[PDB]
Amino acid sequence: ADTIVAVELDSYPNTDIGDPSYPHIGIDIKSIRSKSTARWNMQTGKVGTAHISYNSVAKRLSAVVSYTGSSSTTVSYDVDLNNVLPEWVRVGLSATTGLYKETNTILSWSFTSKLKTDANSLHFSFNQFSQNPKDLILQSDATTDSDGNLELTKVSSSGDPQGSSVGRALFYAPVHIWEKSAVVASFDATFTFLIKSPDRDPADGITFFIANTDTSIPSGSGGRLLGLFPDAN
Amino acid sequence: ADTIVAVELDSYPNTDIGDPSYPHIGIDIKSIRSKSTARWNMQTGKVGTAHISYNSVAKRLSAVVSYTGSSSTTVSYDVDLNNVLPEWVRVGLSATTGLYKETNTILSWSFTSKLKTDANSLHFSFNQFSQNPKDLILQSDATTDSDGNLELTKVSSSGDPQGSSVGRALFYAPVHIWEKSAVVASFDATFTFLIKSPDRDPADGITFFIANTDTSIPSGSGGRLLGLFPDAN
Amino acid sequence: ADTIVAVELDSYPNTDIGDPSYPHIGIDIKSIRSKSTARWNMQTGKVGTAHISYNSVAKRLSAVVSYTGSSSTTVSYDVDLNNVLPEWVRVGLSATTGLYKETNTILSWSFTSKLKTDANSLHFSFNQFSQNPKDLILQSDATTDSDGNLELTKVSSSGDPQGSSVGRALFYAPVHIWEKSAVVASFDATFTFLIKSPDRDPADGITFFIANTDTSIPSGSGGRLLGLFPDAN
Amino acid sequence: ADTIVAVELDSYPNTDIGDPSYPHIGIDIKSIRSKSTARWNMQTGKVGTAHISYNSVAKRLSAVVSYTGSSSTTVSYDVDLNNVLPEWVRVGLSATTGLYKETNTILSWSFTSKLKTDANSLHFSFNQFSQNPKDLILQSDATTDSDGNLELTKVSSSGDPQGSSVGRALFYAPVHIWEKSAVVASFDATFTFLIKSPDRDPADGITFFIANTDTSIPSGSGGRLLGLFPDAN
Ligand SMILES: [Mn+2]
Ligand SMILES: [Mn+2]
Ligand SMILES: [Mn+2]
Ligand SMILES: [Mn+2]
Ligand SMILES: [Mn+2]
Ligand SMILES: [Mn+2]
Ligand SMILES: [Mn+2]
Ligand SMILES: [Mn+2]
Ligand SMILES: [Mn+2]
Ligand SMILES: [Mn+2]
Ligand SMILES: [Mn+2]
Ligand SMILES: [Mn+2]
Repeated sequence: ADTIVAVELDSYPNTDIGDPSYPHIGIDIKSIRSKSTARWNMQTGKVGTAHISYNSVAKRLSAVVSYTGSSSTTVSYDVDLNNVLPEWVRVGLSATTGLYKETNTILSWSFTSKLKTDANSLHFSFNQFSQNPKDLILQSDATTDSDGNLELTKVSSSGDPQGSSVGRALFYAPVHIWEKSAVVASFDATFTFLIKSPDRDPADGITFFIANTDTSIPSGSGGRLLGLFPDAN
Repeated sequence: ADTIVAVELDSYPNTDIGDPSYPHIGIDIKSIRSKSTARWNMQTGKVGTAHISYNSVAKRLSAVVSYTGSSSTTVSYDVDLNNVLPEWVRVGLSATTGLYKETNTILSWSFTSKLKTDANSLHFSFNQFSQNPKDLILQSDATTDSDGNLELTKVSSSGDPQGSSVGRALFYAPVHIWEKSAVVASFDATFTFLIKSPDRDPADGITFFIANTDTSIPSGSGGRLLGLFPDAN
Repeated sequence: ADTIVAVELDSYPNTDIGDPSYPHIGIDIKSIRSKSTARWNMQTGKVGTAHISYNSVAKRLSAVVSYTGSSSTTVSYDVDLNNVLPEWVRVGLSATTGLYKETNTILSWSFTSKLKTDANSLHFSFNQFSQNPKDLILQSDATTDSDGNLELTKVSSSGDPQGSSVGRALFYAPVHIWEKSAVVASFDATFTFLIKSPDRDPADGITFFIANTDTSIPSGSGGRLLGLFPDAN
Repeated sequence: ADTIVAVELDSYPNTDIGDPSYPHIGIDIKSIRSKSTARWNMQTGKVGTAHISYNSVAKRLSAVVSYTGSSSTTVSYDVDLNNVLPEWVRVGLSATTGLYKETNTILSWSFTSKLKTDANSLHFSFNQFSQNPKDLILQSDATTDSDGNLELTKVSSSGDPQGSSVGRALFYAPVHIWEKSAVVASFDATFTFLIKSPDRDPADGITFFIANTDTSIPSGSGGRLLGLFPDAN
C-alpha cells in the first residue's frame, strides 16, 4: 500500500468511520481516521482557499481554510513527518464523490519545499491549468477544463457534478523532503477551490496529500475514503 | 520600553538571572528570561548557522543552530505572536560582550515575511554586507568590516574582540507581520555567524529579534542582557 | 536635481514636448522625452497590468502593458543602467493629472532586485495596501483608500478624479542595484492599475521609476511631466 | 532530431567547425555553430559560475561566466525563443570530452521559469546533489559522486577525467515556457562548475540547454558537439 499524509476538506460526515457529525477539515497520517479535526463552515458555491505548512523543527503540520469576508477554519497536529514519510515523495490533490456529489474544482495550486544541510528547493505554482498539463500526473477522473481549472472529479458538460467519481493530480517531479543529518526541511502549499452542488448534503471532499512517489488510487478508495486509502483502518 | 521577541544564542551562563549553567539558545518573549532554552554545544571558532521560523496557524516559534558535520541545537515555544508583537515591526540582529568577550560576526542574513488576507510579502538577503549599508539601521557599536562581514560588537584592528560592547543591525523597511482578519502570516530568518574568542569562557551572545519599529538599545542593556532589555525582569 | 529612470504609461499626447500623437508607454532616461515609445491601446475603465524587467548582462530595459483578453503593448531600450543610476536607489510609482484628468489607482505592486558578486536581494509585493503604510514613502497627493488601493492622484469622495494633482509612492528601504565588479544585477517589477475618467481625453499618466534615494517631487513637475522632472529638457 | 537552445562553455577551439581559435562561451540555436561567441579566460582548476537569463519581452538571451576575484565573460544574442523552442521543454546540463579531456563537475544548479497570462512558475535549486537523484534524468555517463557533485562526464576513482565521455542531467518535470497570448515569459539559470585537467589543452566543454521534453543524447554527439547535436550543421 501507499504511505499517505494529508489535509482533508471532508464535506460529508461519515460518523460510522470516525468522522465528526459535521463538515470538517482534518490531518490524516496513514489513516482516513484523522488525527485531528476541526469544524468547517462549508461555503458551498464560494471560492475557498487552503494553506498547509510544516517544518522539521517545529514538527507541527497545520492547515487553514478560508473564504472572503468570513471566519477561517484551522487544524494542527504535532508530528515528526520524518517518522511517517519516506525521503522522496510526490505531492498532490485528490477528491471524490459517492452517493452524494459536489464539484471539486481547483483554480490554483502552489507548493514550496526546502531541504537544508545551501538549501535545496522546489517550487511550483499554477494560477491556471492547461489541458494535458505535462507537469502533472492526472489519476482517475481528474482532468483540466477549458477554463483552465482542474476538475478532480467528473463534471458533466453542463457543469453538473457526478457521483461515484475519484481523481488526483500529482506534480510530476518527485520531491526530496528529507535526508539524514539535514538541518531543517519545510514545505508549504496553497490551493483555491470551488465546491458546488445541487445536493442538500454534498460529498465527499478534497485533500492535499504527500505520499510515496509511485502512489496511485487504491482499489475501492472512493467516497468517504477520499481516494487516498484502500480501507478505513 | 520596547516590545521584544527574540531567539538568543546565549554563550555565557548567567545562572543568577535564570540562565542555565551552560551555553544555550533560547526564545525570549519580552524578557531576557527565556521561555524555553536548550543546550548549545558552542563551536567557538567555526561558522554556525541559525534558522528561525514561525507561522500564525501553528503558532510555534522555532530555531535551530548548527555547524558543518556536527549535531544541531533546537528550541521551540508555543505562542501566538499576535498577542505579543504590534502589527508593524522591524527585525534585526543584536549582540553584546561584558567582562568576558568574543567576536559576534554575521556573515549572511536573510529574512522572509508573508501576510495573507493575494499575500503581501517582504524578503531580503545579504550574502555579504557593504560598509555604510543604506538598507540597515546600525545601532551601538555594530559596523561592517572590509571583508563584507557585519561586526555587531567591537573588534580591534587586529581582529581581537573587545569587552563591554553592544550593537544591533535592523533592516530599514518596517514589516507588517499582521493585520485583523488576516488568514495566515509567517516569517522565516537565517543567518550565519562566527564567534571567536581568546577567553576560556566567551560572552555574551547573539540574537535575532523582532520589536516595535522604533526600537533602540535600552539604557544599560549590555552584557547578559544581549542589548535587548533595560533590566532582567 | 534627481537622477531618474522610468517606464511611463503616458495617457495624454503632448506633441509639443516630443510625445507621439497618441496614448503611449515609454522608457525615460533622465528626460521626459522618452528614448523609446510604443502605441498604447488604452483601456480606460479596465484593470491593466505592467511588467518591467532588466538585467546588467543583456542591458535591455523592457516593459509590457496588458489587459485581460486583449493584445499587449511593449517597449524596450538598450542601455547600461549602471551608467545612469547611482549604486543605491529607491523605486516607486508616480502619477499626475493636469487640465484633463483620470484616476491613477494602483491595485498591486511587486518588485525584485538581485545583486551578485551569494547574491544579495530585495523583494516586496503588495496585493493590497493599508492606509498609513509604514513601508512606503507617500509623496504629493498619493494616498491609500479604504479599499486597499493606492491612489497616486487625488480622487473625490465620490471617486471622481481631480485635475492638477500629483503623487508618488516609494518603497521605504533603499535598494543596492549595483556595485563595482558585481557579476550580474537585475530587477523586475509588476503593478496592476485602474485608470478611469469622465474626460474624452484623460491625462496624464502613471510611471514606475527608479531614482536617487532622496528623490522628491520636483518643483512644477505636474501634468505632462509625470511628477518626475522639473522641466521638459 | 531534437530542438536545442544552449549556452556553451566551449573549452576547446575546434576552428574547423566554426569555433574561434580560443576557449569561449557561446549561444547555440539549433546548431553547434554558435550565433554569438565571446573570449573565455578559462580558469582551469578554479570554481566558476554561469548565469543565464531571458525574457519574452526583451528577447535577448544572455549569459555570464565568472570566477572569484577575476573579470567575467559575457555573451548575448537577440532572438525570440518562442520561434525556436516548443511550448513544453526540459532544461538540463550537458558536457563532453574527446581526445583531450577535463573534469566537468557541477557543484550547484538553480533554475526559474515564469509564464504570465497570475503567473505560473517553476523553480528548483540544488546546492548539492544526492546519488540517484529522483528529480533528475541522468543521460550518458553523467552521475553524482559521493561528495554531492554532479559529474557530467566520467571521472576515475582517482578523480582523473576520462576522454571520449558524454553525459547530461535534465530536471525531471517538464517546463511550460510559453503559451499563446501569454503576456510575458522568462527563465533564469545559474550553475557553478569545476573543470580540472592534466591536459595542456582540455576539452570539450559544458552547456546549459533547453530542448524538446523527450530530448536525448544524439548518435555520435560526443566531443566538439557537446552532446547536443548529431552533426555540425
Ligand atoms: Mn529556492
Ligand atoms: Mn505559508
Ligand atoms: Mn442533511
Ligand atoms: Mn513574495
Ligand atoms: Mn525555513
Ligand atoms: Mn569556565
Ligand atoms: Mn532572495
Ligand atoms: Mn519578469
Ligand atoms: Mn480627443
Ligand atoms: Mn513562483
Ligand atoms: Mn538573473
Ligand atoms: Mn595548446
